[PDB]
Amino acid sequence: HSELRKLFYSADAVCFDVDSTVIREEGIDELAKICGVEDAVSEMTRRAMGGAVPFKAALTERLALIQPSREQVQRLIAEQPPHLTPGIRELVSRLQERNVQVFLISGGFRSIVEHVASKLNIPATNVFANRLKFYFNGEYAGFDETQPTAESGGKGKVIKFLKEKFHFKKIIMIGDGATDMEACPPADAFIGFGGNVIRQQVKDNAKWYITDFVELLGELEE
Amino acid sequence: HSELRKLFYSADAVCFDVDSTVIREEGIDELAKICGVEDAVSEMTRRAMGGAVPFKAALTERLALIQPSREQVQRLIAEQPPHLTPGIRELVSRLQERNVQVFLISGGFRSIVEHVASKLNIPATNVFANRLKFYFNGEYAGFDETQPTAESGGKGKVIKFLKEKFHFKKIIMIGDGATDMEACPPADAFIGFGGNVIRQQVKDNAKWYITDFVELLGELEE
Repeated sequence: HSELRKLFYSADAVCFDVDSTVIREEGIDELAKICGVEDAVSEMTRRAMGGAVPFKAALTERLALIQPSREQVQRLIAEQPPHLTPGIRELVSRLQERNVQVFLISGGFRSIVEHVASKLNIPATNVFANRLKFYFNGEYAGFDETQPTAESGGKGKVIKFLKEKFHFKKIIMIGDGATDMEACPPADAFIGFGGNVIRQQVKDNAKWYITDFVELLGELEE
Repeated sequence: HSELRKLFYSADAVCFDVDSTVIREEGIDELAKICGVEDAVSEMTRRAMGGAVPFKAALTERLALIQPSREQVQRLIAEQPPHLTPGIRELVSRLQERNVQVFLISGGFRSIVEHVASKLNIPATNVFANRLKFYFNGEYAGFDETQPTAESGGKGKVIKFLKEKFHFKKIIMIGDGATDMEACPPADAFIGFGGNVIRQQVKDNAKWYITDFVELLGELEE
């Protein structure tokens, strides 16, 4: 490697997804374990490796199986399961003094990915996670179907939604798997993360890879 | 009272309609007010006159403009704007005691009628109404579109489900409008109330019509 200094310098805006990337654990699964469907959803997710049934589809099932209450989601952010990864926190901290815009694009729910984006001074207007719906009686009522990250290609769309609006110069994407690596083309660049989860799909096969921000906080601290 | 004696006990169950009958106040017009959007609404309810039901979409437009929040309605419920009709907080009990099962029926949000029930000692299982949806933030999302009271003539689609399920063979519906009377052919005996609103299209055309409620309770007292 040699293009990690300038590459990460000529940047104008960078963004990464929450699940297993900016957060150690998985929102959906950490949200199911609170119920009793951990085993189900977890397998329901990993079985959804590639384009095997669009995202929107599997999202409803996996969610219909869960049926989370506002109370539940309100007490998760209370037991604050989302844990930041060893690096990230700072990596973006010093990235804000550089004016370089930072973003969060996860298949998760802002109901949560928003609390995460707080430990990091990232305004909510820079978050992109489908939303959860509830009844005044505090009971699962589905999710917002008009959310770009609700179905496949979602992540790579929100990015473009950003270029045809912010006219950026260098936009980088960092995910913990090809499950969203295919967004580099829309964007201006990508980095596969693997500190919490590897997956060959991104491991050996991915330009500018990485594992654990710390094990790259140096080339950055340089 | 000529032959109304048969009705009112010696019946089975009497489903009351809340808007304009069990409560003087309006279910939605009252909400559009705490939403800072009354008159805005008070002009949509104009050309959309009775007998003509674009409905559902008519309710979605009307709610689309109000956009209530779990908090906003919460503050309304906490302000208890609804005022039950004089002879109800007492007459409702005058049938339950006689082991008669009373039911509240509406198309104006369950978040309200539930308290209406709870403040009338009417079971929570005997309240059918529309359900609004909110986001974690509490913003407006929509409403249950499967709920019976969603589409036109739903007043009956339920008055009929309450039969194939509980069986009553003698159920009465207390209403004030043509939609309350329109559930009669599907239901049993219908009594029109007008202690809040008259609505000629149902007064001089529907059999059995009482002006006040106390002029029905203070009768079987001797």
